[PDB]
Amino acid sequence: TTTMIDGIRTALRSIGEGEISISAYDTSLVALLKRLDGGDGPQFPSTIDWIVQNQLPDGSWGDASFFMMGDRIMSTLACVVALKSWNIHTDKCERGLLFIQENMWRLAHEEEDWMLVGFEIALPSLLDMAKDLDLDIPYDEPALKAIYAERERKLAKIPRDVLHSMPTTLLHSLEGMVDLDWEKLLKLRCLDGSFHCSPASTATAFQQTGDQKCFEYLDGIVKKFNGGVPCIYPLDVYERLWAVDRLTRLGISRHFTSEIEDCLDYIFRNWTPDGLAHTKNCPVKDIDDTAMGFRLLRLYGYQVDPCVLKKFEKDGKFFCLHGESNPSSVTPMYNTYRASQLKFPGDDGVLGRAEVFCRSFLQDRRGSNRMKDKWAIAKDIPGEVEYAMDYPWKASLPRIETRLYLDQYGGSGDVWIGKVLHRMTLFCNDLYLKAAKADFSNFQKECRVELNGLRRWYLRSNLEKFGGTDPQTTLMTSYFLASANIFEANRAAERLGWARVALLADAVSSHFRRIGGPKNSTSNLEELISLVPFDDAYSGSLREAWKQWLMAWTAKESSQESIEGDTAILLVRAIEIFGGRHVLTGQRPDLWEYSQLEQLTSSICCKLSRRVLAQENGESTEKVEEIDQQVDLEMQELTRRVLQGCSAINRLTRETFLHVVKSFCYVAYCSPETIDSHIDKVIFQDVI
Amino acid sequence: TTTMIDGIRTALRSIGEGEISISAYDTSLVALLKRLDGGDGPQFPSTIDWIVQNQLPDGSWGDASFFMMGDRIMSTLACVVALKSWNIHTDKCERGLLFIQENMWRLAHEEEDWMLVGFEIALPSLLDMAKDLDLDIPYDEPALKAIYAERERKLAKIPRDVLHSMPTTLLHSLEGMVDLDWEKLLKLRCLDGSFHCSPASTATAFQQTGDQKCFEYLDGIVKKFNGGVPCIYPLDVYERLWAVDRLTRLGISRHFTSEIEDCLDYIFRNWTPDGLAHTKNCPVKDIDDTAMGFRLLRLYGYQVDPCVLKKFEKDGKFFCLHGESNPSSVTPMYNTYRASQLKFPGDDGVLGRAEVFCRSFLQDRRGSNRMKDKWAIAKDIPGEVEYAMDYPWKASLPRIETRLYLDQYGGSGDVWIGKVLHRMTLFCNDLYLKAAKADFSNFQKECRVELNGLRRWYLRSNLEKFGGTDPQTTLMTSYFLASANIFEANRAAERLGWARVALLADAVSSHFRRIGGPKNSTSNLEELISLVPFDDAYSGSLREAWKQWLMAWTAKESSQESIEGDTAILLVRAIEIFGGRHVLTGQRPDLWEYSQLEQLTSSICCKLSRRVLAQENGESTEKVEEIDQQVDLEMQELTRRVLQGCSAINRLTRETFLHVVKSFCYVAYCSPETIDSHIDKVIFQDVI
Repeated sequence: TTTMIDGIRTALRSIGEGEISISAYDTSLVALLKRLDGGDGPQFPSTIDWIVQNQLPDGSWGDASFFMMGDRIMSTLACVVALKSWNIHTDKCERGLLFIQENMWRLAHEEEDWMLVGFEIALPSLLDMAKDLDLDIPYDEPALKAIYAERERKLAKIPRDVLHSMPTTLLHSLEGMVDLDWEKLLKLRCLDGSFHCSPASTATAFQQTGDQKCFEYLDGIVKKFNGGVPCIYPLDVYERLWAVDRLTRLGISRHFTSEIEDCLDYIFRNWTPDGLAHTKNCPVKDIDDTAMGFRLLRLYGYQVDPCVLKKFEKDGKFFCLHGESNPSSVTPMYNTYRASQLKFPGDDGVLGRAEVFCRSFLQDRRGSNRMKDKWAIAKDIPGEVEYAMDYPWKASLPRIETRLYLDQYGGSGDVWIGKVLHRMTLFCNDLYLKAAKADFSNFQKECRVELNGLRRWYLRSNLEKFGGTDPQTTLMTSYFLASANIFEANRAAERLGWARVALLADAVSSHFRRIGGPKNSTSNLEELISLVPFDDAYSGSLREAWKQWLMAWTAKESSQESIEGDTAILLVRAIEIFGGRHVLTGQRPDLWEYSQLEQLTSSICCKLSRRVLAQENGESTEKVEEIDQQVDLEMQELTRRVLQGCSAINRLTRETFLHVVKSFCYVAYCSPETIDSHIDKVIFQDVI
Repeated sequence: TTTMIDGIRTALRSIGEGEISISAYDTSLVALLKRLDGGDGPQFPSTIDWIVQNQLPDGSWGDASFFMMGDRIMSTLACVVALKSWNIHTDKCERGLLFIQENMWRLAHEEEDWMLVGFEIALPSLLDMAKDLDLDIPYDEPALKAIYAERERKLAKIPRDVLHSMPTTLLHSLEGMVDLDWEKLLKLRCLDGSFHCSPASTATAFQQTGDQKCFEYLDGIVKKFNGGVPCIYPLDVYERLWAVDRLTRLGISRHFTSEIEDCLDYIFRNWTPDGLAHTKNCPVKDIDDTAMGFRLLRLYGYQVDPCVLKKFEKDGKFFCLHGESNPSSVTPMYNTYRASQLKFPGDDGVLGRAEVFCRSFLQDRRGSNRMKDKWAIAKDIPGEVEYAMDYPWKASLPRIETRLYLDQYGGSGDVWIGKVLHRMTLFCNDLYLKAAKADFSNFQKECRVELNGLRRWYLRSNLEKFGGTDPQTTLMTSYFLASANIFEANRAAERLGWARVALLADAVSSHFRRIGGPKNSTSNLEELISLVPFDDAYSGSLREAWKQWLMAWTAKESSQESIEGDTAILLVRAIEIFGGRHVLTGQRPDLWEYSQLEQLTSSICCKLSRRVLAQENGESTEKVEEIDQQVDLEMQELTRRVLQGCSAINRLTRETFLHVVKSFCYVAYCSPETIDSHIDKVIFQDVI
């Protein structure tokens, strides 16, 4: 119903600097800082109160929806050391210490990459702080020795001055780091004095330098939460992109266009010639957010250039980090290859290079269980990434994608890896499922009835007097092609018109093939168009377009012409007439653009038709590859012409062309045994 | 040009109580009244000044555009007696007296009915007042004895108490009357104390009774003229009707609709259940103004009832005066018979009785020179009244009437008879000629070019492959029928559409007759409609109506049906489509009215078609009279349905039906030898 939509809208108008689950680990360090003015106790007890409030039934601390030793142990350690250092509420320390001691051994049995960032860097400092309290603690553990060895390895791996000159990710986790400067390192924080926007690093920093820039930041965050802090703040750009991405993939973006373009122009104003980070001011930038923003901004008529990607290339390779070549995960390259589809022909080839590198890197590991990310856990990655690597941009239909994603969006059941298991709900909410699924279900139920309506219409016209193989399957497929490009209820007019004239042209093409052609013509077929229920105004235009199509049928005879582009042009003209829209006065650029679009469509149709023709003759595949490249070029070109926010022509008028061409390419790029499958899944196979 | 139109409009918004030429005769009597407060001189010298200003080159007084002894003599008499009674400016009396004396004899040679009202009644009192001055005056004249004898005759003809009880016209001219009461006669003046709204009677009355009601009236009129008074005042209703009558007959009423309906509702508010007079308050009412107002009010959607005419009927006769049966003139009965056309069937038969009585009274005297009125002189009455008695309401076309009237409207060259030769210019102006003629001329020049346009179109279509006798004359007549019902430039769309589909239907009817009928059908004629240049929206509706007409052609075969009403219904539908108008939601009354109109049209067409059919077979004329009555009844009925100001349907939508039916009746009620005549006169024969 609507209430979900309205709540989501109002919550979406209220985009703050961030919405993430409040962490406890960092709060514990916040408690460790005393009162500034030589006070008697800690700086802020609100954190303390928050801590006492949320003692687990097993005394632990952390998200209950999951169970992770490496994180529970650190949360418990930080809490117990904080409260007992300040020597208060010792009973809770006792309550948790039993679980601590009895769980001390489970750590040796963890997963491969489920290893928190600097996890082996804080834990040493953790037990160090502990040995001042020095309770009963089995410090004796080979796991401790292993992480110690890795500590020494990475310590021998890191420089001193490059570390003191070049701002790197290590500044995110510097508290477990020692043996440092405070002036050469002083300037390597963010615009707000935060080091990598992480509160723990800055808190430990202020512990050794009273720069008010850190105090004001922390005070603001603790004064905006009143007990509790996250592990990273803020995440404006991150959530901004990641919400609109869902709302596009969830097929509900039809309603929130205003707020959508609001966050869009925000990102645009904050766009850099160098890349993007989770926040506006973080100097170090990564590739994944950059690519995602690139894709989304292009997809809405914003002029950007992709040579910014020339920073994440590594001399014939690509690595998500700028300066670090570590084995990347699936998601960054996934979004990269995705954004690598909408290439405009006037752009540098870095996009193509990244595309081929990415597809190579992905297709191999696809067959195995390599879909495990190092920094997030979702419901089902493999299916999504597989379909993506399967159905290119030119063969993508919106409804089938949203249907597939309806079982691949996890909602709340996800977690995000950081220094602690955190989760965001602003865009990982679950009411999104209710809204989208209700919408899709009613949409299905509407398509179901209009289907039978069209069925009885088609039977009334006795069109099978010159039918095909069987009218049922083909009429189903035809109406499906229309329904898949337009799902809004208020356009069933254009929907049914499309389907009807499609069936018509099919019938007459069949009849013409069966008799040989227009030399064997006998009947007045320019009246056959009347079989469509006509309005008062929509009559004459259609008959004119129909006679035009017939004249084309005449002229295309005796030659080696194809007969497809004619049909596509007829289709777009008719869809427009049914949409009841005109063009304006027609300054020369306007009709120039129009004719350009039409010529592109006709050419593409002829080309891929001939390709299919050769495909059926067992032709040598190299020819198929040649023709595929050929259609690809003008495909890209047409897309660029449709996606220009500077166009003088209307928008819907543009996307119509896309609808038709995508329909044709799709139906020309799959066996029916998949088409019917998709058909039943989207129509008859019901949700909820 | 426009300036004439704007001046006429602004002058028309300024309708005063009256606009008539200022008389001098009555002013002379006004001068005769002394100062009220025992003053030293006359009451108002402004009249005197006015008099001295306008001494004629022959010393006389009166309109110079005409020369009438009976009036010049009285004006001169009144002036000389006034000025010399007050013994001032005697030289002017001498200057005029020579012409007076030398003209004293011409009076014996006047016209039959060119005899002013009470002319023989004031002249005796005139010479009576003179014999006090008693200058050289040949009182000896047999003409004086004749008018004296008639004085005595009428004095023996008039009663005393009926004259003292019943307000009659004699109260208009009572100054030459003596031997009277002043109380029984006191109440027989108008609402304003004026006796018959004439200033002379009231002035002589105040001379013998100082009723302020007369003083204020006269003061107002002399204070609103500052020297000079008319012979009758005011004339609000008179001019109100007589201006809009012209503006309707002059074919320019298209522009002044606001002010038109303003004066209309004025007359309506002042409408009585008893009749009308020249002014609002005159108790005695006459028939001519009543009938004229009746006609004009009905012609604009105002509900009135005609039993008010039962007052002017004289036991099987009609006489313009209520109570006096004197030999009437042409004009009153003329307007009466005119108003007697738009009879609604639900009305009493007094209209029909008056119609037959009037036509009988008129047709006889038509052949002679009986078109002389007793109270006005115009340019050419006979032609106008003849055409009126020739072309009934059902056979009246607006353009031919306005063209004929363009040579029958005299403009300023007219005079109006009263106690003195007076003239009004508010509605007898001459700039009306400039405006109307310029309009008509440009209209002609537009029709001339669109004619050649349609000619070349008709030739382009090769329609003569199944032509008629000769395309030229018939296509001319067809386009003429359209142009004669619509002359506004902005409707050439509907004009040309009408003409084109008329030619079409003619062609196909011819082809069908020539082959025998739809059994011998061979070609797809429901495509023949495409030969008309179609717009984007106006296409489908026309093809639908065309196929409807064809289906009618099919069904009407093998029967004794006619094939005309179908054509008329097709015509109105097509004219409407070209006009680009719809009906509203269609509450039941709406479509009820619609269907009613359509059924009426079809029936009338069939009936008069069959009548013409019998007419060509030398059928017995009584059958023709029977069928004529038959069409007449439903003709009246249809007219009543069109002329209801209470209709829920639009106006133009209504008058369209009238246009078509009037076209059909007209073309069915005249030899072509008159049609072509009218055609050349209206199109090629140019004005100015």
